[PDB]
Amino acid sequence: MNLEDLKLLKEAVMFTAEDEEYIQKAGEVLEDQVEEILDTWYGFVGSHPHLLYYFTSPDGTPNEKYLAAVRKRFSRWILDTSNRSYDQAWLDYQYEIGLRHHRTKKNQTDNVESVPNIGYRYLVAFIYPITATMKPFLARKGHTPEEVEKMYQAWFKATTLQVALWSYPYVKYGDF
Amino acid sequence: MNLEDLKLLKEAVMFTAEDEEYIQKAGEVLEDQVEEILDTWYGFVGSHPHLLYYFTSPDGTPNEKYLAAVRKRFSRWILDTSNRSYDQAWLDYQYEIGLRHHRTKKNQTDNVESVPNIGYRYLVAFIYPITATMKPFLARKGHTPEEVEKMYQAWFKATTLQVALWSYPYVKYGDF
Ligand code: HEM
Ligand code: HEM
Repeated sequence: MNLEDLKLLKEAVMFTAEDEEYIQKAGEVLEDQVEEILDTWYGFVGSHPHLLYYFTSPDGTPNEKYLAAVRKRFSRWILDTSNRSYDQAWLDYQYEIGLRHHRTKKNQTDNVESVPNIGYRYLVAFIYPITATMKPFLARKGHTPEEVEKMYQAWFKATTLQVALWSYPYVKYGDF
Repeated sequence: MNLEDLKLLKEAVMFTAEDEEYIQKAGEVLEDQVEEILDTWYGFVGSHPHLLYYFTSPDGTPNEKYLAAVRKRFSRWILDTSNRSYDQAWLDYQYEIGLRHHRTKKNQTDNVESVPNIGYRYLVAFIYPITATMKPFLARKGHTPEEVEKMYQAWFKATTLQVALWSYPYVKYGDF
């Protein structure tokens, strides 16, 4: 996609200049608390065997080196999402994040042997737990509940926007 | 999909028996305000030419009979989502709703001529506006702010859960 297509997708998730201010604020509050955000996030993935599965070795046990490498890139993604203006380099990388969940690129970044593809049903599903994970963190620090709501809404839009972008390599050609 | 697989998907959106109580409450609140919801929902769609596009005749003008027919089924959907328990018949219908946004069955239920396919990027994107539309209505029936937030979160889960199920015909065979 280019920036014209992005503008149309942003309109569909109701993402505006107001959300670019509040996603920067969310980022500020989240970057503060990244270590326990990560513990929360991997604790949810880790508590369901059918989810933890996508990180496992052939023998069905978690590949700890894979989990470690991914945790680092997840923590970087929290900051990337929080910036003032999504540009073409950002868009190009969103494609890359989707290719990495999909069989096209999964397991190549870390050079691991793991399951070949993340079922698309779960990438969509994960919009919810991603927003649910951040919510209590956004509510910490020192902000009003009205500011907290706008940060949370901003976060929800950005996550939805991104997953829709990540879905490209999964979708039958011409149906995206 | 069978009910075993729906259970795993419900786990991925954090949908539990607690969400079953509050989705029913959310449905109670929403159905008594349905006509207002529908006008709000179709004002959003109708206000963006690139979204209104999906309801238009080849000559570019909105098919009014198409819009009227879809609006009645969308109305049933608000109620169907608030069921006690999602059963096999419910699951089978979700496949159908997905087929109908997709080129597979689009335009066939109302026997209309319109654009052949809704691009998948927007089905994911609409998770946000769907939840954003419902939110002020859930606060309008004299429930505690705690129950309002619980109804809102359950709506968000059920919406995310359904779109994931509707993705099936759009996803490359074997990657779902
Ligand atoms: C809302 C949905 C999701 C978000 C926001 C998210 C976030 C991310 C991020 C930021 C990365 C690193 C991308 C990079 O290389 O820079 C990643 C990779 C990864 N995620 Fe997700 N993720 C989502 C869905 C899922 C699901 C459903 C699973 C299943 C457990 C999963 C498991 C993985 C795995 C195994 C990788 C490594 C892929 C590889 O080998 O490169 N993710 N995710
Ligand atoms: C969260 C996302 C969405 C939800 C919850 C939703 C809801 C629904 C429902 C309940 C129906 C009727 C299903 C039935 O036949 O019983 C429907 C059909 C339809 N929707 Fe959506 N929708 C979504 C995404 C979209 C998008 C992005 C568009 C683009 C404008 C759209 C436009 C249409 C059209 C044109 C139909 C008629 C399809 C046909 O010819 O049968 N929907 N939708």
